[PDB]
Amino acid sequence: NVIWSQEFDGESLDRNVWSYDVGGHGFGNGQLEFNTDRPENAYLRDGNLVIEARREAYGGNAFTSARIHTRGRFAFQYGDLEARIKVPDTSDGIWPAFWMLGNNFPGTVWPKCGEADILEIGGKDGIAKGLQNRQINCALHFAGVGEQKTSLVEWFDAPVDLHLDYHLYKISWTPTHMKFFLDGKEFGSWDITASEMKEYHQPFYPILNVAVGSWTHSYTGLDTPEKITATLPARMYVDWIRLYGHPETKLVQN
Ligand SMILES: [Ca+2]
Ligand SMILES: [Ca+2]
Repeated sequence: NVIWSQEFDGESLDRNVWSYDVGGHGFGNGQLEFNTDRPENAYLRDGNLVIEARREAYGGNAFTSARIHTRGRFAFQYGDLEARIKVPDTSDGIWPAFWMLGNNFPGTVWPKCGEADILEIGGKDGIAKGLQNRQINCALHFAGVGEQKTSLVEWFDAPVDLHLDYHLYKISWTPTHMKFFLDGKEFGSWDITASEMKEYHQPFYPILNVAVGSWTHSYTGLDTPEKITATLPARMYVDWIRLYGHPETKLVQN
């Protein structure tokens, strides 16, 4: 029961749904890319959203990409949100993500707003073990007991090379759980009923981005332009994002 979707069929990204996060300040992870609002980094073509990371001097950084979200235009609480994505070869450097934030961000500060990562790929462990094209994770980031940052992470070694084709990346979100799926199969699950997880019973909005690098202590382990070996340009193809409604779903389209 699709009740909301972006099919990415047009010639340009719909600014009446999408907003750009612009900057090269590192986004609290020591990221190297400058996320721009230009057509070179986010464009539509052949029924796809393309987010393109490039090795390119821009704004004082050595890479450009894009980070887009629907805050203010689309949010929901409970439902199945799924995206058909072909990720780029991450081959040491590239850090794509499909994730969500609570709809009270940024007024409510992170992570009290709550966060759910549906797909992340390109981690340091994946690099260390030669599983760059296979190892993924989902995650919950929130204010736990005593209102302090808590992180729950579930890793999964995918069976096939994910950058070779489109796959379906989904969250199933109910009043009791958040579950995460690859091609219909569950690889993560958490109960969200506990007193410290009330942040996960409000509307959330989706985010899509392709980051380049991080601090060494952060996701990729690769903190300088010279340590980025990945094939650039790197393109993430999104065929669509669809919300399958539940009885309890609330839609926010203001
Ligand atoms: Ca499409
Ligand atoms: Ca909490």
